[PDB]
Amino acid sequence: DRATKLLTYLADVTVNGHPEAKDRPKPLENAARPVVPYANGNGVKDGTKQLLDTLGPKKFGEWMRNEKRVLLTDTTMRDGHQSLLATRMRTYDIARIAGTYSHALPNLLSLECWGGATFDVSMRFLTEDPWERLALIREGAPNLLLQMLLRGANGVGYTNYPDNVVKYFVRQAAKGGIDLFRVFDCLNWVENMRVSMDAIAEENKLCEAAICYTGDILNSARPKYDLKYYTNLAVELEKAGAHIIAVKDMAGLLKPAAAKVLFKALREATGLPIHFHTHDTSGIAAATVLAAVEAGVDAVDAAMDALSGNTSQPCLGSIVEALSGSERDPGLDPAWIRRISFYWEAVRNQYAAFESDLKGPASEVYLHEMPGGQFTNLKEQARSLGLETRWHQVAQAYADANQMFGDIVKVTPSSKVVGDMALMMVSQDLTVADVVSPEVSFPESVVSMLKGDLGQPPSGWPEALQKKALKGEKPYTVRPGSLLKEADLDAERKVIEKKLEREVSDFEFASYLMYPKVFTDFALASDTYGPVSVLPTPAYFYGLADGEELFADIEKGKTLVIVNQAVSATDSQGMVTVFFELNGQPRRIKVPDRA
Amino acid sequence: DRATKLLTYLADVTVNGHPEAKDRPKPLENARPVVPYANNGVKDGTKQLLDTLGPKKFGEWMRNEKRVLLTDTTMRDGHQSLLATRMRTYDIARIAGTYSHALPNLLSLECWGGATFDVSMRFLTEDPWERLALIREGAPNLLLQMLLRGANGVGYTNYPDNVVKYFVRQAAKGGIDLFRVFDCLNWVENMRVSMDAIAEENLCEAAICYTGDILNSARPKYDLKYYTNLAVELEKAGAHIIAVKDMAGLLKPAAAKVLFKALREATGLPIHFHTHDTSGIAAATVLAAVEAGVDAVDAAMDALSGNTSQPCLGSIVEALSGSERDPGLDPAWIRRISFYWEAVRNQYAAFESDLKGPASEVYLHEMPGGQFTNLKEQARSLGLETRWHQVAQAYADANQMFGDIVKVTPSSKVVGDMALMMVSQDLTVADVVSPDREVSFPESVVSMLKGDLGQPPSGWPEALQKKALKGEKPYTVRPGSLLKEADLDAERKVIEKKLEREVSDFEFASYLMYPKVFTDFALASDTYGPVSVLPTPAYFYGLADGEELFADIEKGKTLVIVNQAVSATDSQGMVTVFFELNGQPRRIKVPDRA
Amino acid sequence: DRATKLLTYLADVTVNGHPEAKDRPKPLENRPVVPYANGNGVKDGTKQLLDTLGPKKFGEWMRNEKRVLLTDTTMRDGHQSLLATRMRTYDIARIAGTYSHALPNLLSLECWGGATFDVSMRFLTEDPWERLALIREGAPNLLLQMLLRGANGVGYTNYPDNVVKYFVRQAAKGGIDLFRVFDCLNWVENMRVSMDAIAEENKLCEAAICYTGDILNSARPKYDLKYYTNLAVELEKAGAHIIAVKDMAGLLKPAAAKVLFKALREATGLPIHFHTHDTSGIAAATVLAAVEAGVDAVDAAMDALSGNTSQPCLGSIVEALSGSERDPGLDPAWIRRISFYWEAVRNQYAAFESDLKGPASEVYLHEMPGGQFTNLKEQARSLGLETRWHQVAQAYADANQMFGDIVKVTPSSKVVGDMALMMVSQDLTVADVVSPDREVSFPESVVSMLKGDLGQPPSGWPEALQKKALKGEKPYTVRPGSLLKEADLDAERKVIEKKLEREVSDFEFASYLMYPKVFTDFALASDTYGPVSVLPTPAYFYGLADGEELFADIEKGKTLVIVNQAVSATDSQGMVTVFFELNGQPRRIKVPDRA
Ligand SMILES: [Cl-]
Ligand SMILES: [Zn+2]
Ligand SMILES: [Zn+2]
Ligand SMILES: [Zn+2]
Repeated sequence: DRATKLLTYLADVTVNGHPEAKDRPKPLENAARPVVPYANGNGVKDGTKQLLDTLGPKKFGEWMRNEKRVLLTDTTMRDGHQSLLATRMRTYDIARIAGTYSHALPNLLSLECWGGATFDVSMRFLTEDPWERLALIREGAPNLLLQMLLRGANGVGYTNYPDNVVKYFVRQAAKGGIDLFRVFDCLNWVENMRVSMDAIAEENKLCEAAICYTGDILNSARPKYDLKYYTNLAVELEKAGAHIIAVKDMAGLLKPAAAKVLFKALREATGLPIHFHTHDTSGIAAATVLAAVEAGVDAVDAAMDALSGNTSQPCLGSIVEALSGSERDPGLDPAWIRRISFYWEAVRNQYAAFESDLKGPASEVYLHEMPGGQFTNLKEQARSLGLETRWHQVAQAYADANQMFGDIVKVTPSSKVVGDMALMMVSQDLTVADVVSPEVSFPESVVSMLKGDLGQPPSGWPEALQKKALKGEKPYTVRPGSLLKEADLDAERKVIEKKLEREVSDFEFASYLMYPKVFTDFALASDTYGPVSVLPTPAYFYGLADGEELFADIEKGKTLVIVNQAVSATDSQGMVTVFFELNGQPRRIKVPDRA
Repeated sequence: DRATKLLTYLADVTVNGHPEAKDRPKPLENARPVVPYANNGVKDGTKQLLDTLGPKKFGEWMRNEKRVLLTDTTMRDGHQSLLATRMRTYDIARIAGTYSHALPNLLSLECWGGATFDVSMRFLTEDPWERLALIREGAPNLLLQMLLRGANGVGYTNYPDNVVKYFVRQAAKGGIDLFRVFDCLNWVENMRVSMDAIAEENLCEAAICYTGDILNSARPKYDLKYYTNLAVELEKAGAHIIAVKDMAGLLKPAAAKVLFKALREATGLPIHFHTHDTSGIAAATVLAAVEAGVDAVDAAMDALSGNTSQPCLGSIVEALSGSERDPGLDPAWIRRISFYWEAVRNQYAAFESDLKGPASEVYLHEMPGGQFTNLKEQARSLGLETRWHQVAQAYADANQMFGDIVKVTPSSKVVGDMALMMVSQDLTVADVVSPDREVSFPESVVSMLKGDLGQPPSGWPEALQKKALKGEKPYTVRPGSLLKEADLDAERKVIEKKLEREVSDFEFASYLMYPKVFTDFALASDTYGPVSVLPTPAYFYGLADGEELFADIEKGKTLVIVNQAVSATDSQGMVTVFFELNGQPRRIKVPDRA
Repeated sequence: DRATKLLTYLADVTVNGHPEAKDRPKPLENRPVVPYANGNGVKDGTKQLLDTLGPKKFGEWMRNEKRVLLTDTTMRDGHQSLLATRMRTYDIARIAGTYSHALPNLLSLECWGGATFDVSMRFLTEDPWERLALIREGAPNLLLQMLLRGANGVGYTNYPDNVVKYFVRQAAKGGIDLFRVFDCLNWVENMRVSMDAIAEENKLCEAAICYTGDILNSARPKYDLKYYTNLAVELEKAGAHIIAVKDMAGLLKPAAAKVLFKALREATGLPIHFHTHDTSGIAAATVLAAVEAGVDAVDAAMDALSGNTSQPCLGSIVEALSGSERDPGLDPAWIRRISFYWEAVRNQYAAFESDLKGPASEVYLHEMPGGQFTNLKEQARSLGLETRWHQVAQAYADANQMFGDIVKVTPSSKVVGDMALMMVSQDLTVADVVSPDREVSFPESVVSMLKGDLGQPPSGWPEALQKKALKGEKPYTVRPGSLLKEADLDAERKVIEKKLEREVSDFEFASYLMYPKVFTDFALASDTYGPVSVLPTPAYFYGLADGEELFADIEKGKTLVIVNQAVSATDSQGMVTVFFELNGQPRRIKVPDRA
């Protein structure tokens, strides 16, 4: 019955295709399967996971601070594909390489592999459990820290949630396998980060408080975000119990000359170690990383070569090659970086359907300040609205919109707000002057932000815009969550357990709390189709070719051999019959003809 | 009759397609590049300066200039790396004025030499001279820069000295101000003839090609002293500018800080830095070079930057903005020009490679940015697509076997051929040089080892050379020194009789470099007319049924052409295209090549 | 402008196809050639004789003639049965001279009336008068024969007497020498007006008695020998110059011929003319019997359009008679040559071929006219009754009997058709149809017949059926035309002439009177498209192939050379442009894209 379920899924995608791939491009028919590198044989040298375990978070931080080598964080398992491949990368390909990281690059600080779009996308678009993924990575790399990006007021959700819910998620994330939480707030508002950070500490894990970088500190024309801005925030975040301070350059804006300044300054402002995350949209982020290294930053992020560049992180292989031999040499085998990268390359070719059209670096990023992770996404949305040939006007509108909102920090989900605004502005051919003129029906998201739902920026919201937009509704300036009733967690669990006619795990409950509808759908899908996550990627998105033989591991130990022998015409009752051979035995599966 | 000829070409590509595009991808059916509306006359720039100061003194001016000077490679190295050099005069010339008006403070435009000379005739049916002339006319305030191949010129082989000398005279007359001359084995003796010619024509940018790693004591062959000595040698040989041509994109930031401090101490000449962004960090190196005092650096427009190209011009500039060494270039204008190039690029969908981003692997194979895609496609051809990384490894091993050489055109082709065979025939280095395995080496490898591409500092590996040369005695003198001076008058009579007409000096120059390509091109020109005047889509794809086109045959005069209908193929194997030219019916018959 | 018009027609058919051919079969992708004739002038024939003798004395001449006289139906009844009357003037006119030169001994050419008049305008965009005129010009030594419908003329309804009269005057002026007038219910009182008109035009009045039932079957006494002989004596008294036996359904069996013809010759001094159809596959036997028994003149179609629902084979009936006392005296090699032409002509009309595969004795059961048979079969398929065709046939027999055993020919046969079809569709028996229960809504045509519109049969209409069908309306039994007001011919001409904004010819007016709407439409078509009739048949139905060269004669002498050089894609204004070369000169014609 687990196999029967799988056979049904396979029968379905074989006959109807996967909705996410049905009309996008296919992978080159050649299709050289990704091969996990054969590893030497030895056991695993202890790494940071062991260290944090022995030292606790406060003392681990002090260890990073004092470490001479630069520490590296690989974002391939998360930010890399979230930017390049619409986060569509599957547990099957991610889990399979965790052990090779463990054995080959034990000196890595952490693996960014959870949070961001992954939580929601995995259930919604890949029919797989984000928890199962974390568990598998954990099991494969028990010597490295596992890192997530955590969204502060939302957690990993899409809305605001009562505090106990955020608190509950964090406890589960920790239990689940996460060691290092990079928590950020879209308006860099410390008051809105407190609940989160407290929760991370209470779980005795690493609280990496992030300051989001925007504007230009070396540009006196734009004083709103100067050096003092960040250093103060660092002091504030330290006082709020951070173990690590992080500079989250979501749009890839930090320029090398600024890095030299910003990182000298931050190390002087706080005893806490500093962690630098950036994006390579400019095509110069590596310069910035290296500057930050030279200027004494403690840890930086990079992606594997085969998923680096552009809206991703800059190239991990080359940053390492640059640092090799130097006093701050990170101590990582390039042959191994290369071999893992080749794996990633082969893995990537499977995801052809989710490649964007971006051709290379763009200094335009310094104008629009679109997050690397929003860029493609907003471009596709622009095509949707029939604006493909005005994309640069969209970009300009975004810049203008930003300034109109008072020059805000643009990241999830504030950057979505500016997006929506820009798109409307071009569609409806409205200027800023037009927008704030004394009739516009503003986007739901803009109304919401201005009401106060995404928090408050340092100088508040522009009075005039806000009045016009809110159209009567009185705006608030307290912490958004402070106004939401504490959730009755027991009743809300009863709700899901009745709907699914069974008990759920704490993790499943956590998922439900963040994404009630997506989770519900996924649970139902699961009951129907079985543990589809065990299928290799091609089979998952494309089913099986006529004649094709597939090996699929249903339950560790047990391997099913499945052959697509034949596919019937569509019968009077609208059904197609796929003729399989499961482990040498005939099986006939009926699925509906969805066409 | 010029119109009749164009109508024939259009009719032919409409019915048969262009061979270069017929089976590659098409551009998104949506779609045109629009030249930015510019505000004034043109502020004087470097072209004026060189005119007043001469080359020696111009160099001194660069040396003393505080701002960093920028060279745009978009018109040459950018598309040679990204689009198989298939970029057309039509799109290149149209923007030259916008450069002239909008970015006058630019040092130069790299827009000639390299693959462009040969590819433009061979694959684009256009005169490389007409192109240079048009750029010249559009940007009379900027220096025009070419990459010149030293012993070959722009050719594919070695040539007698007078022939090299002749080309350079014409190149200068043609409009080129700045010659970046290089030699594939960094052999100064092999550069001398070229440099002397450039000087005789009154800017000689002598290039040292960067390879290995100076800050790696494990690889001493190419240490700091290597380069500084070459600089002192090249200065003594009459260079006006010293250039670091990092063809493979190997120079790492920590090395830039060292190398550029050292070079400026080694020579009074100004330094010019060219690199490729294969690593995905070349921008870091550029900026390092700028901080360490380099005089001038190369970058491509954003829309044609990255990867095997130059690093992003737009962002390097944004990074330097506000700093003491600020290059002084309007970013809004950089962005706007880039937007044009982006729209220009989408036309060339057929020539896009599959390369997805940065690769630190570059530090292993050391393949020039400009050879990389090309060698990958060749690898697929030989059915090795799925062993590309073994090809890369073989290339690294081959390099070492040849004694660790400088790999650039055409030495890099030699290592390429070698690696490919090695993988095909499943041979190790041990195998290649075994006294037991009969190996038939590539023509190119036999040639290099005989001495045809010159001599590396430590000569050729005795054992390999003996086995490869298979009897033939090798030489170590300068290759050109052995070629008989060409009787330029007789050789001109040859082409002029064959083409049944006089040729211009530039045409003769073309013929000398590429006898067969030129011949073909001339013949094509007589048949098809000035195809270069056609916009890019029309050129590669003809006209759609019903489609209206505007084409400017002779500046002033504009033709309006409509494809009204296309016949079935007749008994005599011909298709008839029904045009409307300026409101008059015209019927053009072309053969059905299918 | 005549040429421009033709070019437009050619452009239109080329791009849109002909509606009548667009979806039927095409002819084999692999031209008819008019036989080269010796070179002599034309021997005088019957046309000269009638001219010299007048109609009364011409008949006496036929009576006394020893050879059997032949009438070729290929130009009319042949293709009306086999090809839905779709045969074009172009093909018909071209051979008329070959008849004239090669078979001068022929009595007549049936080439007008029946379906031809109406179909030629409606489906072939051509003037039936232009045709008659062209035939006349080609064969000035043979009699031209029409089948004239008595009460209708050539129309589809009843008309006032003056109108009938007017048509006949024109018909005669047009070129017709021999009128075979018939009445669907064999009602002489309904023929009188017509016959009187023919005589007043000093032309041959062939009065037809329609054959039905079986004279040698005592089980069916309604139509016995006395029936026909009396009719003959009646029609002789009514001024006929010739009696004709019109066996529309091909019912007359040989044994009966021997009897009926002996008898008729004894009943009247007038000469007898025998028309039949070969649906039984034995009509030739009956013809030959009629000859042996002394009939004066018989009908046959050319070999290539003979058999089945057509006339029996002219070639073979002649070969049979060759050498005998009554030998018709016609060159068989010439019959064969003309027949080969018809064969090549026929392949052009592939679109109009039926699916009939050969003889059917079933004809003795349903008594469907040869000319109605395919037509009713196609209509049956329309109504979704393809697989019940034999039930249809049976219903027709039953319906006939229900109506009291009527003579089934145009348009009474149409009435029986309509009844049968409903009977099968609605699954009603005769008992059902006449039940004082089942509420039946009878066909308009059945209501009409029973009211009295198609005249009165010898024994009147069945009381019970008539009451039920007429649903209140009082029925009449006077002559239908007698109740129609004499038409004010002058006003009615003003009507057409204003509508067409021009004078019309008498012939045109005649056409209008018979078929107001069809003619109107044709006149408008003519203004648009020019003399399309001059175009060869393939070109007419199918336009011109890419590259194809065509010769068309616009005005005798002048020949146009037309080449289809190219065809454009459809432009924004929905138009397609065809590129012609007319006599060496470029021409561009725009037609709408009807698809
Ligand atoms: Cl009508
Ligand atoms: Zn990021
Ligand atoms: Zn280059
Ligand atoms: Zn008949």
